[PDB]
Amino acid sequence: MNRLQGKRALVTGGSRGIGAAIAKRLAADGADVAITYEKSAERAQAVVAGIEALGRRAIAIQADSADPVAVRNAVDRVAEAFGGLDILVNNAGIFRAGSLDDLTLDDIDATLNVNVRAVIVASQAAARHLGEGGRIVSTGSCLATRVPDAGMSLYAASKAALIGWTQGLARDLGPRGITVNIVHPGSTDTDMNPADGAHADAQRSRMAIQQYGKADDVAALVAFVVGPEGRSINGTGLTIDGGANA
Amino acid sequence: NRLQGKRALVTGGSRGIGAAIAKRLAADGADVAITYEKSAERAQAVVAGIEALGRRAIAIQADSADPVAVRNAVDRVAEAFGGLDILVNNAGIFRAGSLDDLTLDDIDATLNVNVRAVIVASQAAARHLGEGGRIVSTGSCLATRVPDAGMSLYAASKAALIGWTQGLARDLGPRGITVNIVHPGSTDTDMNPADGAHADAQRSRMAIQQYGKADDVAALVAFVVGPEGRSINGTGLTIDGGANA
Amino acid sequence: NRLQGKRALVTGGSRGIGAAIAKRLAADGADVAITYEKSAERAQAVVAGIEALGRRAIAIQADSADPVAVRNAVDRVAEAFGGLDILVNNAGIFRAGSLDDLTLDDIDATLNVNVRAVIVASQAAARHLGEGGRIVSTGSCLATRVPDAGMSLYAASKAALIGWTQGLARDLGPRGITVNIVHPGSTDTDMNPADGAHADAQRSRMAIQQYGKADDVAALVAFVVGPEGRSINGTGLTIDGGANA
Amino acid sequence: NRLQGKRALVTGGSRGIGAAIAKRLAADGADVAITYEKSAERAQAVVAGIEALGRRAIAIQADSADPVAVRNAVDRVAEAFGGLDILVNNAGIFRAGSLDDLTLDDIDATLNVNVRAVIVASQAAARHLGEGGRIVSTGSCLATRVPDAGMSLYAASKAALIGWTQGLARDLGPRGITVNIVHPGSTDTDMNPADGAHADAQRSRMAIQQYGKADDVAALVAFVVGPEGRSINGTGLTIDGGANA
Ligand SMILES: NC(=O)c1ccc[n+]([C@@H]2O[C@H](COP(=O)([O-])OP(=O)(O)OC[C@H]3O[C@@H](n4cnc5c(N)ncnc54)[C@H](OP(=O)(O)O)[C@@H]3O)[C@@H](O)[C@H]2O)c1
Ligand SMILES: NC(=O)c1ccc[n+]([C@@H]2O[C@H](COP(=O)([O-])OP(=O)(O)OC[C@H]3O[C@@H](n4cnc5c(N)ncnc54)[C@H](OP(=O)(O)O)[C@@H]3O)[C@@H](O)[C@H]2O)c1
Ligand SMILES: NC(=O)c1ccc[n+]([C@@H]2O[C@H](COP(=O)([O-])OP(=O)(O)OC[C@H]3O[C@@H](n4cnc5c(N)ncnc54)[C@H](OP(=O)(O)O)[C@@H]3O)[C@@H](O)[C@H]2O)c1
Ligand SMILES: NC(=O)c1ccc[n+]([C@@H]2O[C@H](COP(=O)([O-])OP(=O)(O)OC[C@H]3O[C@@H](n4cnc5c(N)ncnc54)[C@H](OP(=O)(O)O)[C@@H]3O)[C@@H](O)[C@H]2O)c1
Repeated sequence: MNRLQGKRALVTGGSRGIGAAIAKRLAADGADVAITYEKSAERAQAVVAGIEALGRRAIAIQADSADPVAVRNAVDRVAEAFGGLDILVNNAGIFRAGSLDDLTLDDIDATLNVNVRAVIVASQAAARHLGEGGRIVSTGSCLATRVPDAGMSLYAASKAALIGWTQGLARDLGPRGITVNIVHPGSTDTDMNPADGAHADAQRSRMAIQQYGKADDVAALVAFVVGPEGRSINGTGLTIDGGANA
Repeated sequence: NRLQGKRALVTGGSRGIGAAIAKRLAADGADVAITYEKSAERAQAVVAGIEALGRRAIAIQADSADPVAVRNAVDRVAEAFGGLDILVNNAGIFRAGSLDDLTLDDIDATLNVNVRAVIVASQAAARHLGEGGRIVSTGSCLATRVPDAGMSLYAASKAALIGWTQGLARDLGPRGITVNIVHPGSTDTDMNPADGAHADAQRSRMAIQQYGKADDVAALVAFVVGPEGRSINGTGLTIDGGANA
Repeated sequence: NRLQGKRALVTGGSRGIGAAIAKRLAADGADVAITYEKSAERAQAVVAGIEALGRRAIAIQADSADPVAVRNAVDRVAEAFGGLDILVNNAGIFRAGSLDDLTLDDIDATLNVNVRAVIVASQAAARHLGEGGRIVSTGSCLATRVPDAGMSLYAASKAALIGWTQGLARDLGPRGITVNIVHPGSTDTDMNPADGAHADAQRSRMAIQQYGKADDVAALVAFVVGPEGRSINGTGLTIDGGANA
Repeated sequence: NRLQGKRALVTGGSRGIGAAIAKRLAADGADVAITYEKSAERAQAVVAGIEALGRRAIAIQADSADPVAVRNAVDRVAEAFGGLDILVNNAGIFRAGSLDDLTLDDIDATLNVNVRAVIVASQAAARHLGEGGRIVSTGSCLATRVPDAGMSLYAASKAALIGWTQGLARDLGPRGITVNIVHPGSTDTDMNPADGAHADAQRSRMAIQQYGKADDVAALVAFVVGPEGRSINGTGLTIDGGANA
């Protein structure tokens, strides 16, 4: 009777922000939910405790997205714990600020490893477990397709990479019945992008309706895509950005 | 109810995707008006089913090709329901034919029904919609990807709605009305039956080769115009089985 | 000559981007016809300059809003030149105004001139074009990205041409005719003067803040229709100073 | 000479599209450096041909997967030529294989060569480029449309360059340097031979079913970086025979 009755999900980067909202919403819709995190162990356990209080199974796994072995092992741990896997949400991500002149190799490698390679590795590992009706969603960005200012180029490249990955992976997994999609948030009130931050006025100015998005609304859209009326949504990008990309 | 008290107009709501949209908005709590061209009995059956849920519903005969009829239909719904919160521009036609055989009548009918009617209804709705109002149009996966011959006029008509949607989101931003487009792929309807002559070729283009359900297209429209869709704006949402991957 | 022996028609060739395209195709070797609506003096000056190069050239008054005039103009050029190799759909209008003030006349004029004329001329030209023929239309960076209010009808009309272009490339593929769209950004013309009141705002959207030259737009069109453009097909080429980045 | 006095670096210039670009920039008047990984004989033959035109040319073994080597290659060219005007990021790999079989070595090699090397070279070149400088990268029609299984890592690596290109155009706007991406479709090279096993399937996706010529891709790159390309910026130019229509 739950929209996600019996479903088994992993949300990377689920301790805070958009990922925590997604984890809570999938649980609210009926799924058992695992999350990964890098450092926020207390906050991750609190997400888990809240999901368990609903009567769901939940686990939090410390797994550095930059480490492909940790990512692959986290996916396998979820499938072992829950008996299988139905939903993967690749959400953990970083935004390294800086000018072109100042860009470091460490920032390039960190961004490509966390924002791109971890998505590829988790997707491949999840595909070993997912069956017909399984769902993969990744968190992109409105910046993947429209870059309004300087200082965003490395991040934009990392999110644009996920568009090609998503469309190709939908072809790879089509015969097995697994959909692959990307949700592109615009400005969304989180620790990465606080609505009271110094740059928030400029970000609101780009929107058609000038209001930061809610993480819970991004989560609602992810939950629709991975839910019982989302089966024909596949290989595509869904932008929730207040009209910034109009 | 997710759409408690909302007042909606779905053009071309007598059959197909539009009937599914009208039924879903009503199931979610909205009062729903539909237009139709000729299917008076089917339209009234849609209306009767919505009334049976306890909602208000009306069906207005209004030829999308006639811009006066379209504008009047929008105003008549606002009069009948007291206001208007949601406009879904869904009525559309697909005139089959080769480039060689393309007629002026087909060009005019397609542009008038699939484009001009959307512009006219959107403008009229903008005189009524308040803060939090929602406009959605039905596009097509063919608006951005055209796989074969014989689709060019139709693809042009749907691509036009992309520019309209993005610009209109800018126009209506200060008033707080979102404007979006939902692009179906192959969806089992009278226009595109899943047992039709072209249906194998259409399925072959998808990642998961099954025609879509009109009810799922309706579910996505209902999400966009609902209480968690306020930040979805100026954008296209494709539900096509992966055809455009 | 890059376009030695080629036979071209550029709609709206009396001034602006169209005149620049006409002059460049002629400079590259082509015989060139142009259409215009009212600017007989400026059209004749374009023709006289092309004739001074030694090419054939004609100017046809042909209202793009009249489908019969458009078809007949295409047929007249093919008859006069003995054939047709290149069609450039460039004539267009930009009706300024708010959504509230948008008139049915504005809607019809924009769809008729900016969309229907392109479809009609393309179909007419396809009766004359052969293997190696080329169709290009003038789009706009606004077709895919609309930054402000007041542009929605125009953006819709240019976005329509993307779907048309991609579908027509499929239609004409077996016959070896490419179909492409060039999307200018802010380009210094009577429609969009670089020293105008709103030109500062348009420059601010660009990466390099300088209006484009009509002659550079013409250079890109000339590349697409020339001897190294055969594999450019079904696509949009944007020349907008980075506005759409 | 359209590129009189210009000083260019083409990564992966020993074979294929890169060799064609290097040769075309030299034919247009530029001094040209190339990088290569292992084809020393081929690289020296490209250099010798350019020198026979009267231009300066150098070949540098520089593994794109090594960011220090990439940065050093850019600095070496700028030192040898006295400056730098044009950077073409062309070196790339396509690791064939299924999702099931994808290795971490494949993932790392593809991201290092196809993405990180472009970022590193672009940043290094920006220390030498001045007003009027040009950066172009070789993308792929697969960056935006993926028709089959087995392409997903590669498609991701080329899609990455679209976001890089648009963002870097913003970064380098105040300095007057344009940044663009040219997306070839099926182009007859060692990576994608026109008589290879998958070549029939690739031709079947096109509107005009013939593999592209590397020299035509080079001609389009040469246009973008030349004297009429100043307003082409932050954009993708696809040369794919209509595959992406
Ligand atoms: N907020 C926006 O406006 C916005 C807009 C567009 C896209 N996005 C994308 O949305 C996603 C979530 O962003 P957010 O705003 O919610 O960010 P956030 O507040 O910074 O939260 C980031 C989340 O990712 C986790 N994470 C980061 N690096 C990780 C690593 N190496 N290993 C494991 N987990 C890691 C964090 O774990 P810890 O708690 O342990 O640090 C946390 O759970 C990201 O992909 C971001 O790029 C955000
Ligand atoms: N089915 C697909 O695979 C597909 C895919 C992409 C996009 N679409 C789009 O989805 C929309 C609905 O398509 P559908 O498949 O549901 O089509 P359908 O089965 O042919 O239903 C068409 C609906 O539009 C109405 N309509 C058509 N022309 C009209 C006019 N001149 N005035 C008033 N109403 C008019 C019809 O009214 P009557 O009942 O009175 O005739 C009917 O309610 C269209 O915009 C279509 O282009 C469909
Ligand atoms: N300028 C820009 O910034 C810009 C940017 C993007 C796209 N565009 C597009 O580029 C194209 C050319 O624009 P432009 O800036 O060169 O404009 P322009 O200076 O206004 O010239 C318009 C041309 O189109 C002709 N024309 C207009 N309506 C016509 C009709 N009904 N019948 C026949 N010819 C007609 C005009 O003929 P008359 O001389 O007889 O009036 C003239 O030759 C248009 O499609 C426009 O939308 C322009
Ligand atoms: N061919 C097509 O159909 C097609 C279509 C779309 C995009 N592309 C792209 O076009 C570009 C050129 O492709 P192509 O078809 O000409 O390929 P190719 O025949 O395989 O030539 C590849 C070139 O890149 C160089 N290269 C590769 N890896 C390198 C590395 N680690 N360090 C330095 N140089 C390296 C090669 O050097 P060595 O000679 O030393 O090996 C060679 O010069 C690539 O980015 C490719 O992805 C090709």
